Amino acid sequence: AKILCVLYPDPVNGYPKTYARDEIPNITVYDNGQTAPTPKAIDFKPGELLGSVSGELGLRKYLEGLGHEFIVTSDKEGPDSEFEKHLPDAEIIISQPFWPAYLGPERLAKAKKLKLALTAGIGSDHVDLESAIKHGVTVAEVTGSNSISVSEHAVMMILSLVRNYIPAHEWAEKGGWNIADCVERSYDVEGMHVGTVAAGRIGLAILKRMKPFDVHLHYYARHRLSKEEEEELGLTFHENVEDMVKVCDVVTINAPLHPETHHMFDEAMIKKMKRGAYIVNTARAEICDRDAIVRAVESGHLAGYAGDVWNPQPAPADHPWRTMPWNGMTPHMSGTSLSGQARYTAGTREILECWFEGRPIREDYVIVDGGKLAGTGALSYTVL
Amino acid sequence: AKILCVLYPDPVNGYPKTYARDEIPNITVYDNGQTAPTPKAIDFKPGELLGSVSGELGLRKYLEGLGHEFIVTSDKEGPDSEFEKHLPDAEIIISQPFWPAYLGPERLAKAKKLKLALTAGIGSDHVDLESAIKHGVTVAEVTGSNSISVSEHAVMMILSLVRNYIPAHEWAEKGGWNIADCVERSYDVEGMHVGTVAAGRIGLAILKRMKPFDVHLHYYARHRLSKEEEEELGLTFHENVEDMVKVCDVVTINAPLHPETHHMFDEAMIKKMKRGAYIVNTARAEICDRDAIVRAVESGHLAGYAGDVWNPQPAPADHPWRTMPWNGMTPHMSGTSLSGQARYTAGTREILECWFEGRPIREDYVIVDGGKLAG
Ligand SMILES: NC(=O)c1ccc[n+]([C@@H]2O[C@H](COP(=O)([O-])OP(=O)(O)OC[C@H]3O[C@@H](n4cnc5c(N)ncnc54)[C@H](O)[C@@H]3O)[C@@H](O)[C@H]2O)c1
Ligand code: NA
Repeated sequence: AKILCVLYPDPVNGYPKTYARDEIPNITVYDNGQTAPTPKAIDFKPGELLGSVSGELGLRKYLEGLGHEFIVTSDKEGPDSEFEKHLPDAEIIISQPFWPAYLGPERLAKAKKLKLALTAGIGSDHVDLESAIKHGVTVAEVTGSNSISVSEHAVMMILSLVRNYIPAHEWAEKGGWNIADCVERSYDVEGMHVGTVAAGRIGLAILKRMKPFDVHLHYYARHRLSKEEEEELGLTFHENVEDMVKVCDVVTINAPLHPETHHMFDEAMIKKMKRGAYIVNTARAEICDRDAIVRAVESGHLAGYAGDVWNPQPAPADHPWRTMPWNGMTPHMSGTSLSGQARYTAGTREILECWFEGRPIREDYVIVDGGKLAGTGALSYTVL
Repeated sequence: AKILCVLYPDPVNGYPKTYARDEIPNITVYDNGQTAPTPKAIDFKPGELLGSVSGELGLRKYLEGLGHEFIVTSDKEGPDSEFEKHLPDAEIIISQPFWPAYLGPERLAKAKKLKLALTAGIGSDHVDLESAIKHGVTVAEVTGSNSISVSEHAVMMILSLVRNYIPAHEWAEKGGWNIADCVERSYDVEGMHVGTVAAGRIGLAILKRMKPFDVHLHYYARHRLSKEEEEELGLTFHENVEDMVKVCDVVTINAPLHPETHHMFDEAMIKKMKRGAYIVNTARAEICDRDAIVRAVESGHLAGYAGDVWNPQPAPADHPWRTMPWNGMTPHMSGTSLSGQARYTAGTREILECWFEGRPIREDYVIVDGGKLAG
């Protein structure tokens, strides 16, 4: 069978021969009791660069050993791309959110042999789930694999926005000093009201990490956490997201992208926020209206926006989030820290072994199966 | 009476007419039970820029209303400065550690009317305390006021170094994507070993903020925290600093500068650190050897350095920490966030009220009481 795998390019000076450190931590379980991935074997050392073209998600020995054809490419745009060459007869397509091989209706119609679309990472919205359902394609992702990774990046971005880190760093790098320029919009986060959209793995991890900063914690969700978790973290629950955003100094977005969340943060929603509110969005770009965010930043309604997620991906060079005032953007990196990579790459392998051996994929990993949302997909996504 | 106040220059395009936000949080107490400042009244809105020349620590209405003269300047260097010209008949001298007006033995001998030397913030090393006592001078500062501010700056920098934030932000801003470039040295802090040099107000606050990142926490100090504090945070104590640095992925420095911390992080000590270790230093630059740090980030033995403290300070435009690979530096700023300024500026007013009304300055604020010791 053919496995078609789309990965991001190698570093500009080539695939690395050495790394900055010799080992990374061994993470075997997550906060909710879920085990980290359990492949029967791996063909990489945790800490290696796996998600680039030469890293191959450590899969080639395994797949070629079973006698399958394994195509690895970064070339994913348009009808002349290496991706579209192989789409018609791939049984399995793999890509990562950071460099996503989009599977819209037309591409899914063309993928005559496709049975499994695997997200190497978390968040399968680059696949049209309605069409995958129509064509009987199984959609799976490595649930939980990099949620902590993102939570760290999100807290980092909250503190950087609020404290005015990036402008101050630019003053230092350029040879300046300029204390008053550094601090004329530098604040402490202590005592601010901080709220999350969703309290799933990432949202909860962020709440826990923010707690000792002595902020006031809020969340919006469709269903509440246990009262014990609310009481331990001191959470205020809001039934309506509108009510939460009205009172928060900082809003962090941590929901999946599906019809309920698409453009949730549109012009009208942003207008309900406090003058000088911050948004951090490490979830998906299109939870926000792109140009509404720009207008609110430029007007000073929002004091700053930071996140690692964009639309489309890769983002064009002229994407307006790159240069909007006070932005703390990165490219889509948080879930593909080398640490995060180790876990989603192990889980990719775990899922494939299940698939080829005819064993059930973990329910946690399933988004679509047997012509419906299933497992995590039924809990956390919707279709119209 | 004359109050002489030295503050840092205004922002390059002028004192701000508007701010990013309308109000800031009202912080009333610190972790150790100390209350935040309690002036009877203030003539500023918390959130204003108070520490620059045009900000004036919001004191002018109050002081002029009492019939006093209030002189604000940023010009403080050497014998022909505005500071030195007013020094002889100032009763009260006010400056911040972010832009300190030095009061060494010569100056304190010239300051013939001086009764109160007030630090707006924390850090009065630029005041000679022995000379202040000889001249009957009270030295005071706003204890506790920006400890939390520094702790947030430090944790921010830890995360930024480990995750490789700043280089990735440069790729975003310049039109790139370059995920492999961004992440070929991007790690999670989860499960790493993080250690502090000292665990006073700032170090303890950092340890508490790092704890839910599920890092293994370590510290070195001259004296230990209580057993309950070590057990609450899951701390490993190291009686010698070398034993701590050998096992830490990240070292944050939160100690004073003295002969046994001076160039503590030199060539030999850095070589004992794990390959790819990170250092954050919001304490004093000279705890680290300047060129040793540069050589270690250039060789790859340290994977990053970040702080807002420099030697000399202000840093010269060509200081090598500015442009060394993988640095997370800022100018000196952590304790002069607008939030920190609100507290130490309220504390300045509180102290000045006590002074002019003949009430005691809070014990927590007094460094030396030359008045009392002169009797
Ligand atoms: N590198 C990255 O930036 C990165 C990495 C991983 C995940 N993500 C994004 O973050 C999302 C969340 O990841 P997670 O690991 O926390 O997933 P999770 O499934 O554990 O949590 C998602 C939560 O969102 C909730 N949710 C769904 N629809 C909602 C709605 N309309 N309003 C409010 N809450 C809603 C779900 O009920 C669930 O509690 C992913 O779907 C993905 O899009 C980004
Ligand atoms: Na819309």
